[PDB]
Amino acid sequence: SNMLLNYVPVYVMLPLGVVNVDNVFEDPDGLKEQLLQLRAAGVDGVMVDVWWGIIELKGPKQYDWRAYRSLFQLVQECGLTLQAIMSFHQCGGNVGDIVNIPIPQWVLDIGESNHDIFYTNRSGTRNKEYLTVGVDNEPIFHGRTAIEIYSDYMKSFRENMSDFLESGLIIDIEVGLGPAGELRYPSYPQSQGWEFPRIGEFQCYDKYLKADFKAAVARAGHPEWELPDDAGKYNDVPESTGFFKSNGTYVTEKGKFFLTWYSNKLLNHGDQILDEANKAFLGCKVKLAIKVSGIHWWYKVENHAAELTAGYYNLNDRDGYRPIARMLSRHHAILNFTCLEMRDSEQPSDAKSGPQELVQQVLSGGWREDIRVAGENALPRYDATAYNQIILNAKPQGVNNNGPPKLSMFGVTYLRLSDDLLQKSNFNIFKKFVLKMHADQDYCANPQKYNHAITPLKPSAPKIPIEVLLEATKPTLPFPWLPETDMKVDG
Repeated sequence: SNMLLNYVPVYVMLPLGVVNVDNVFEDPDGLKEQLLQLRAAGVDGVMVDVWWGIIELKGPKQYDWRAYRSLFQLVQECGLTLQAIMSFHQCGGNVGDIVNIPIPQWVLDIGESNHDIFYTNRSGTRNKEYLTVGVDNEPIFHGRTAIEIYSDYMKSFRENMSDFLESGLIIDIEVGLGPAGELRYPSYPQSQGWEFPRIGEFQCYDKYLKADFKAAVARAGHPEWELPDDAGKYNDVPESTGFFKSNGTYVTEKGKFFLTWYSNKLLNHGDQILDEANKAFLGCKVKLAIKVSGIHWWYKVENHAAELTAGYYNLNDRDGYRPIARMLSRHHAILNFTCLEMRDSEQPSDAKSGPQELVQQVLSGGWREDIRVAGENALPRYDATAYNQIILNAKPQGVNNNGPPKLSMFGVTYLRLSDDLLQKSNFNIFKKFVLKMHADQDYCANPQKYNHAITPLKPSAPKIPIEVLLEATKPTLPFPWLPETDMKVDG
């Protein structure tokens, strides 16, 4: 039928701090002209972080939704839909920090007395950006567990914003699952010295994770087994560590057991909280989503080190992403990926980066598991090259002049809405990127037309036992990518 079946929507992410630490919607008039600039270009919607640390600031269950309400009004007045991120993580925190938004101080307060609530590397450094999965179910936060906190927060949101939900402003709810809202471990902390082509460190050292592990190796028949002590430091390179070296420890029955344990905590972390989300939004016309990190560096050495330390147990012969997709499928959730723009020929050669193949692996795995796949660009780009990369990934096999494409992404959330973007020559290319994403059609306000109607969220399907999830580790061949998009921005 209609070319319109080829339309891939486009979202633009709002500026960090649009609502400040103080819970103040700063510059309504300013955002306003911007938002209007966007709607004219043909942007389908926008994406905003909903800081847990601004909202539940004063105390447990002391939520103040006002400044966000004002923000949602204005968006809705601008003819834009909106993706909301349940951000339970810290914003910024390091040097020359744009905005800094820590987590609720009252939580921080508990951590001065119980440090084991933060991710901890082997040296004992406490990462404060996010609560360790080790406390998901520890009723230590004035009677509540962490999952309860997150659950309550999503429930409060649902109720205090029913109007916008009822009215279809909010298209999807992205559930924040770790640092940067990503389902992963804080393995490469800039704040800790991490520099790029660096492998990163495992983050399983808090008392809770350590005790978990030791009980588990004891059940497995090896009480004597300890956490990795040969993995190195953030900035290492893998052949330089006993864990990751060839025939290293990461290939030992003790290392494999470790990695499975460590990666499985994320899966279970995501699964339970997504459970709570499904509860909170049952009935609403929204889709649930999670962000999965694009760790492309070391993708091209057998050991896939940076991925491993992050909790993505992905090897050349063990698919460590498809299990996530599979987990998501019971909640009818979307896998929101990134690094959609990156090309292989753009990386330091000594970083062994495999962004393109990484992307093919992640997307294929989702389509394979029959879920919906979305993504973002990881870094700020303004050139046709980035744009054409993003366009290829979106419709890996090109346009179907005869129907819907056999393969297409569910949406792409461009990164950052700055003055730079809005600059003339820049914006001009953007408009084109927007046109091509839309497959050359005009912006389309009814999503049903291009087969994206949203239905009221249903209850999750039943638990998938880990043994069944783990089956998805079986490697598969990606689907076929065109070498280049048939719909280039660049004439």
